This record gives sequence, C-alpha cells and structure tokens, in this order.
Amino acid sequence: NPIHDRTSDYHKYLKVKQGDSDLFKLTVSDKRYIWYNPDPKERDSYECGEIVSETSDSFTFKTSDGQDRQVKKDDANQRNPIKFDGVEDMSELSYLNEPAVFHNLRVRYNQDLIYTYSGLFLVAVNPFKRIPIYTQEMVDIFKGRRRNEVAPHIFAISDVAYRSMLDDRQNQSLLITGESGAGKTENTKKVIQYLASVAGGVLEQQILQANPILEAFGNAKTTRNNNSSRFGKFIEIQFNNAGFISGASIQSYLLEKSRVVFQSTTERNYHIFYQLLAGATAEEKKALHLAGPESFNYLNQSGCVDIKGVSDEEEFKITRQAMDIVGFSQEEQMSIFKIIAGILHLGNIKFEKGAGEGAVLKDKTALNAASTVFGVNPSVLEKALMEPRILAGRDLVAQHLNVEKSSSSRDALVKALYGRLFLWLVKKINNVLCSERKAYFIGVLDISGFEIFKVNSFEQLCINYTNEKLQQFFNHHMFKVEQEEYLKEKIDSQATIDLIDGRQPPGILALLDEQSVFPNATDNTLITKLHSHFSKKNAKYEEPRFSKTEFGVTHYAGQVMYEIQDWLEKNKDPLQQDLELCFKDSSDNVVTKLFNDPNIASRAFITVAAQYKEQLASLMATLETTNPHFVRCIIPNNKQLPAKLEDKVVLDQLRCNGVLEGIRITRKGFPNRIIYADFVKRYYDLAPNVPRDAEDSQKATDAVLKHLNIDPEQFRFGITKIFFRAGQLARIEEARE
Ligand SMILES: Nc1ncnc2c1ncn2[C@@H]1O[C@H](COP(=O)(O)OP(=O)(O)NP(=O)(O)O)[C@@H](O)[C@H]1O
Ligand SMILES: [Mg+2]
Repeated sequence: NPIHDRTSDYHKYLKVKQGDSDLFKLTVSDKRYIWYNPDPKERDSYECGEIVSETSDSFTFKTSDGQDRQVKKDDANQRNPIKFDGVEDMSELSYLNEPAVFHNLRVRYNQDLIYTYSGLFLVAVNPFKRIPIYTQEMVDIFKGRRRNEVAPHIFAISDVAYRSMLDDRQNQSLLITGESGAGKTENTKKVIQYLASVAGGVLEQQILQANPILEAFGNAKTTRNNNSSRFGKFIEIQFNNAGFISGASIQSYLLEKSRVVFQSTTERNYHIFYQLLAGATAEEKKALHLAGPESFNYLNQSGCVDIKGVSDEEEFKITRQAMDIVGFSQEEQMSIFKIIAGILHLGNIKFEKGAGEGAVLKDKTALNAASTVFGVNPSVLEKALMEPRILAGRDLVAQHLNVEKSSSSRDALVKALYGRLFLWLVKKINNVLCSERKAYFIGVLDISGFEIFKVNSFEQLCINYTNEKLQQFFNHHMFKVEQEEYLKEKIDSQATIDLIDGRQPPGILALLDEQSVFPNATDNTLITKLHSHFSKKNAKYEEPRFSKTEFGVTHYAGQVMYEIQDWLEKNKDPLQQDLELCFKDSSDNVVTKLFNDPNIASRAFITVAAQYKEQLASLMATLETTNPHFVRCIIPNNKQLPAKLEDKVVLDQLRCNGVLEGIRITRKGFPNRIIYADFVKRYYDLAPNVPRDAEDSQKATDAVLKHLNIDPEQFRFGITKIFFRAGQLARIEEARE
C-alpha cells in the first residue's frame, strides 16, 4: 500500500520523507526566530533573524550579518517552529504571517511538493518540470480517499468533488484560476483525466479528444507560455444517477481574435495555422494554395514560426485524429482548413490607393485564393471590402474605402471568421457529447485570475470583472463554511462590481453601451463621460493626473489602470453588412453556417459588454447551484524555470488571489483546530499523567492545557477538536517534556 509503503513513488513524490521518529524530542531547540525584511523597501524579501532578547513590547534579534535590530512584538513576523515546516495545510501553521506562509510553501516546493492546501484552497505551484504523479497508479491511489487521508494533489480535490456529488446528490464546481503559465490548463486536464477514470471508452474518448481540438484553434505560443489558452472555459462533466459519466458540455469565453491578424514579437498565431501548413499533404497544399508561414503576413511578422520541442506536423495528425474521433466528417474537416486557409490569404491581400484616395486591388491573386477556398465571389468580396454600401439616412450608398479603412475591414472579416468558426466547433462538439437529460455534473472552470498588465484594455476589464464576482463568491462561500464548522462544534466587492456593471446610476459598461449607439462618438467622448460620472465621485474610480486616455479602478487585487482606446469598436464589434452578404451565399457548407445561423452570426442588438455581463451572470448562477472547490495555480517566476521560486513573484499572487486574505481573516479567530486524540498523542509527555493513548482525549487535552497553564482565552473546547488561536499551539509546541 503506497500510502503505507514508504518506498513507493507516492511517498517519494507526494510526501515529506519520513524518518524513524515520531518523537517530539528530535525537534527540540532553544532558538526563536522572526522573519524580517533585510531591506525595508524590498518587503517580500525576508530573512530569518534569531530573537536574541525581548522587551515587554518588542524583540531584539540578530540579522544574518550579525546586525541586531528591534521590532515591536506587534509588528513581528514570528517564525513557526521547524516541526511545522512542510505541513500539508497552511491552516496548521500557528503563526500565520505572510513570510511564514511563503516559507511553508517554499519548504514544500524545495522537495518538489507543488500542492499545498490553505484551508479551502488547494494551492498549486508550477514546477516547470516533470513530476510523475499523474500516472494511472497515481490515479488508483486517490480513489475514495478523504482529504485528510492523502497528500495534497489535484486528484485529491477531484476525488472529494466526486464523492460529494454521489453523497450529497449535489452538483459540484472546480474553479481553477491564476496567471498565464501558472498551470490552470494542465490541472484542468488532470481533473478530467481523473474523473474519466473513476467514473468511466467511446464517450470518454471523445470527451478527452475534444480538448486538443480546442487547443489547436484556441491556444498559441505567447511570451508567458508555449501553449497559452487565449480563451476561457467552463467544462461541464455530466453523470447519470449511478455516478457514471453521461456526457459533457463546453462553454468558451473571450477568445483573443485579434491574435489572428497580429502577434507581438517572439509570439505565434494559434497553433492550427502551423499545424496545417506543416502537416498538410503535399497534395492538400496545392488545392489550398499554401506555402510556408514565411509566405503569410499573419504568420511572418513575429519572428517566431516554431516552438521548441514541438512538431506542428505531428500535432496536426493529432488534431485531425481528434476531429476524427469526435465525428467531424472529412467534408467538415476540409472546410475547416479551407477556412484556416482562406483566412491566411485574406491576410495576404495588399491594398493600394493613390489612384484616388479610396483603395484598389492591383493583384487579385490572394483575393482569388481566399474566395476560392471560401466558396464566395471574388468580385463581391472585392467590392464588399473596398466599397461597402452604407446606410446614410434614406439612401444606401457604396462607400469607397481607403487603404487603412479597407485594411481594417478585411481584418474584421478575418476575426469574425475565426470567432465564428471557433464557436461552431464548440457547438459541434457539444452536440456530440452533451446531455439534455443529465442527472448531476461537475463543472471545471479554467480561466485567468486578475490581469494587471502594462497595458490594460477592454478585455482586462472583462476578466477582472469576472474575477471580482468569483472573489465575492469565494468570500461568501468561506463565510458559510466557516460558520458551519464553528457551528458543528459547540464554539466589499459590491462597490467595485457596481462601478462596473451598475444600471442606475450607470456604471462603466452602461456608459460604454450608451456611447455605442452614436456612430460618431469617440474614445474622447467616452473617457470624458466616464470621468464626468466618476472622478472624485466614485470612491473606486481614479481619474489620472495627466493621461487623457486612461482611468483607474480599485479592484480586489488593487488598482488597475485602463486605457480606452478602441473601446467603442470593441463594444460593437462591427462587420460591414455587405461582407455578411458576401459570405452568407458561400457555397461552402461550413461557411454558410457561420453566417446563416443566428446563434453563430449574432449576439442576441446587444453589445459585446452586455453579452459579457449576461454570460457572467449565467455562469455565476450555475456556480451558485454547486458545491465549489477552489484551486489557486501559482507561477513560481517569470522565466519558465524549475527550482526558481521568487518570493516577490509568488507573494504578489498570494496577495491577489485571495490566499493571504483568507488567512489574515482566519488568523483573527481560531485557526488551529485539532482532534483531541491527535493533540494528546503528540503532547501527552508535556503533562504529568497523560498516556499517549487515552480514552478520554478531551479530558487529557485539558490536563496538558492546565498542566501547561495555558490561557483559556487562547483555546476553545469543541465537541471534537480543540480550537487554538494564532501562536498558541506554537508556544505549546515550544514546551518542555
Ligand atoms: N504540474 C505540472 N507539471 C509539469 N508541468 C506543468 C505543470 N503545470 C504546468 N506545467 C508547465 O507549465 C506550462 C504552463 O502550464 P499551463 O497549465 O498551460 O498554464 P495556464 O495557467 O493554463 N496558462 P494560460 O492559458 O496562458 O493562462 C505547461 O505547458 C507546462 O510546461
Ligand atoms: Mg491555459
């Protein structure tokens, strides 16, 4: 039994290695320590200083260097006793200060223990290297085990969700959030894998197979991750009342369409582009008019056309086969690629103007190329691009567009194609796997946590808006659960949210929506409306001292400065009607769907923001009906390196993600809640007349306490556990046998 076999890899890779002793004694020491910032500017960098003396009010300690300093006991960051180094739950620490928390995390990461609980959360730090704890044998071990019976692992929380589901006859949710490259996706895939195994394969296969299809089209190499998810997702894993997988459904959000037409240096476009160009038969290429990526504008601009340790051709085979599995007819497959192909060509169109001011097409090659694969009409396309008829009152007149404008329209078309296509694939897949008549589900949410970049635009507001809601959800959740526990033993975000989504008074989005109806409004009208309503008027809002295009929002994670550029266009997400027209006629069977199906070609008249808001509310509604599970995925550094855990990088995430807050709150009450028997077995020796093994654990606990003369205000007799305030258990742990 691996859990019992100290030689098992389970032990090796999931546990702190255990020696031959239980004995409290080993850990004996006289030294006390504190965590101090050896540089008060750089406050996340801490060093451990031994307390060489104390006053009634402060402590005096020596630094690394031998530099004595002093601190107020109240400002002190007491170091937990070494026995606590490596605990599986931060809820077990007595001193619950930030440096303390990072240290426990760090001690673990140094032994390659990437999973740690913090109360309700499962903290997962990216290892940036392989750790073989996701095997089938690894799976087998988590089966039916309680949180407390096994080591922290993603499989563990997935097991608990599954049992709870079966046992409470209640739907479940796993919310996996954090920074780009933190490993949300990786964990997400593990949760599914696990469920597929405990509860499962034909459907299973298709279910599994759906992923790769989505990652090809929705994932790309960015500077933060080689396989970044450019869309958020909610996976609903469906079960029948017997606890077997009955189906699945996928909800996608915020796909980054812009990446299609543009990519930052060293980044790539979505994977599919390269896989196609790489894995397409020499005879498929021809039919498709394809060359190397270098031959395409949409792919030859970033400098990067390949990912190390990645074969696009091998990957393409893998994508194609996945589609094969799920059920895309070859016919389908073709058009998909044809679309990918068409899109490529569209990007290759060079607009020229000088004949006038309005643009023209000297070379119809790329144009012809695109139209062909799309099955649309080149002359209609051509016109639709440079000479759209536009409603100007009563009259409908063809406008002759310049290059820029012409070029931007072409781009808009590309992005609609891509977005709609993505949508369609999602639909197609749900069709296959999805259940009308399902009994229970476990939904997995894999999306970014708060985003605070150099530049923050409309998308960051959206994501950060979702994030305030999820944080408020946690908070409420924590509240109820903390109350129950306390109860079982006889012992805001609204303002931000409103600023964003308020109706009356209007919040940011309502203002944006308002501005949206006016063909001639501008970024400047928009930002001015915003400041007019909120500058010095809304406590969560900040009008910048000098920038005229930005504004600040005080979020849960702190202030975020947004820039308004293009918001009006993003909100409306315009496409010339003639292009729709053009494409609505397409002779391609997949193409006609993207444009003829309202569920695909349209919103609801509603804006992008209104749609975002609505989908977030549905999401929350669903979540509200589940028993939730929280996973905080943490990136260790910004360099994609193993064995390199940077306190500043780390601390900042724990600050933003709700981990440290959860603890600060929890710290104020009775953080340590131990089982009577558990307490006694380790401390019996501290009092006179206590056998490790006592039938009356509670009485026994009182003896030690009393023997020790602990301050009764510091502890709390629960019906089954002893509750201890912060520091208490440490002191205790610090007592003589
Ligand atoms: N447990 C893990 N073991 C090994 N590698 C991992 C693990 N978690 C993540 N990784 C590695 O880190 C990379 C990024 O993980 P990933 O799950 O894709 O991050 P993410 O949070 O989904 N990023 P993003 O989609 O861009 O927001 C992976 O491709 C692996 O290189
Ligand atoms: Mg991801």
